[PDB]
Amino acid sequence: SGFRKMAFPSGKVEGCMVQVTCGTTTLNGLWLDDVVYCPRHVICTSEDMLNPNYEDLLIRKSNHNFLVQAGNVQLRVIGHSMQNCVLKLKVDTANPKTPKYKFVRIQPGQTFSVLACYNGSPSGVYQCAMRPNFTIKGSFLNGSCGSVGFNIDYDCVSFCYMHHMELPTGVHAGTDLEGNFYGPFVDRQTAQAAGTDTTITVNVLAWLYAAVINGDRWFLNRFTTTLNDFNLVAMKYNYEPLTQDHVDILGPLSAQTGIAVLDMCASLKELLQNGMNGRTILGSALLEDEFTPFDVVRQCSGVT
Amino acid sequence: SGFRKMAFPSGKVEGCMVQVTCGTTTLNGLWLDDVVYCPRHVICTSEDMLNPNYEDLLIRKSNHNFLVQAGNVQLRVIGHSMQNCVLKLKVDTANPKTPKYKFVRIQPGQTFSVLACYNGSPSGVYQCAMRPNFTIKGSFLNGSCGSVGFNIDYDCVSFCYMHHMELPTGVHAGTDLEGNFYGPFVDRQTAQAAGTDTTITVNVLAWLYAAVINGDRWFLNRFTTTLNDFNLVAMKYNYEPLTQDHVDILGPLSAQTGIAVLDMCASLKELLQNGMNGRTILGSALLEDEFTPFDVVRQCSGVT
Ligand SMILES: OC[C@H]1CN(Cc2ccccc2)CCO1
Ligand SMILES: OC[C@H]1CN(Cc2ccccc2)CCO1
Repeated sequence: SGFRKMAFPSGKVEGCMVQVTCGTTTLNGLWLDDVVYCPRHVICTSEDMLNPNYEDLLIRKSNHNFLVQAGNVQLRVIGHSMQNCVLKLKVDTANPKTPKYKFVRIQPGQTFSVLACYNGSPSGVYQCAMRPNFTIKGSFLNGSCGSVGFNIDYDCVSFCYMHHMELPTGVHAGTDLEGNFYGPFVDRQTAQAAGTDTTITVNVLAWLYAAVINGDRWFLNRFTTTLNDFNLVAMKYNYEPLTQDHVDILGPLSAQTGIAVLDMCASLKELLQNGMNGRTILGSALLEDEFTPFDVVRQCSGVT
Repeated sequence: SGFRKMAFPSGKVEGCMVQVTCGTTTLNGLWLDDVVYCPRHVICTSEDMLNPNYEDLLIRKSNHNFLVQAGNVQLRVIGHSMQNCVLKLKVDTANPKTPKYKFVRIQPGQTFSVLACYNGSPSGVYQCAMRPNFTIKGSFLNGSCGSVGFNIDYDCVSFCYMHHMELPTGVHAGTDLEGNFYGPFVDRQTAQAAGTDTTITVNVLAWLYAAVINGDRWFLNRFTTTLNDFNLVAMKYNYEPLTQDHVDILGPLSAQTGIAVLDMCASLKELLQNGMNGRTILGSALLEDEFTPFDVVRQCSGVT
């Protein structure tokens, strides 16, 4: 019993982290097979960052300008290319610790673990969600760029995120491993405002199921509702709309607890309208939205 | 910027986890050099667990009764001994992935990462505190016993916890790596009640400092207090007493933010007395006590 915000074991990703230096900028790279992936802004002076022309900046750069260090050994760069907002540095040595991996672009609401790194060295691991506004609420200091987000299915690391940017509001923006930003953000030091940070409704419902499973039941009410009625209340409270897709995904949690999804929706509705009245659920005073239904099933079933 | 509940990178500990089977009981072992450490209750039938005599149960056990598997390879057990509530199984092979390590007994309030394992396989990592009542609020299903708690100082893993028990209240109890329980708990399926789960005051103060550092300042008040006045309020709210030792440990956070410790104490006092009035601090609706001052400095400074 018990329910924790839990990251994937990070060992398989620790084995992939390298330091990338271009001139006076150092940040993190991901070393998979004989390619090192890093944010293209590695080539920028924080002066360049105001209005960078990356193609023009790149002309000035050779393989030998990219310094790649894995532990305290230097990798030989034998090629470099730009793909969207990432550089791929071809190195002469395949990473001997390359795990099975995929690059996936996740959807808003999906959770992943971040291995926070400085100078190619891991400092910590935490669990995130891609916010509905395509930001993440990370913990990232200068030098943390190229830190990656990932899921693990058994022995396969799915890389979903690379850290690029802190917005003036101190929330975070980055790319998939093809170098495409999540949301409308660009790798430029300019005014970039995030949209509404709404709550991931399907994730809240999953975590209410996790609470019931773990004995926290005080909030279960006598009511039910409809998707349309619930969605009216959701919108009023900056909750994302619940679809029949979300209801389907919650099916297994509904099955295990015998609480119909629409009943749990009506319980959520009363919590929104009545508040927590100073009570907690799974040791939280607010409704947690950084567990997916898959996450709740995984942790409640003990998947390795 | 940003502040996350962050575990240590778990790779160094993933490399230490093995499966231990005695008869029909399987749980986790820690393989360091040529010794595998596991909970002694591995030798119990859940029938034995009601009133086990471990010394008498152990007489019935030989080296060959302990089945140790690291990946899908079996280790040869060439010796076994009981030390307090753990078994040490001597194996014929030194773990080639043994990191530099120490066994430390932590104090209540100290934080550590848990690598949750089933069948010797890692499922997740999360950050804990040893509660003032010597319990932890973990996430542990059947098969998770022998999962360990640890801190990392650069390249040295300090093992502080091994999981043994869930109390009837669904909180967790375990040992240091010498097999000595934290708190008054025993490895027996009997009524064992925890004491008061009080808040770790020094940790709350550290996390209020982390909030200020990260731009959350709405709660900073115009007041100060004394250790004695603050402690009167602390006791009333099931907060642990603050000592001059705690004030000293917060010195660096006081220095960086220019907020005297006793001023931050008076801010905490008003939050206890007035509540959060529906506001959040670092995205929490309650006062977080699972970051130490050391943790706040580490994460706010980017230690690897
Ligand atoms: O009123 C309805 C809710 C959901 N929101 C949709 C939304 C979708 C994507 C990203 C941000 C926001 C708007 C604001 O509040
Ligand atoms: O009234 C004072 C506070 C602190 N408590 C001390 C305490 C110390 C250790 C373990 C549990 C509890 C008692 C209860 O509330």
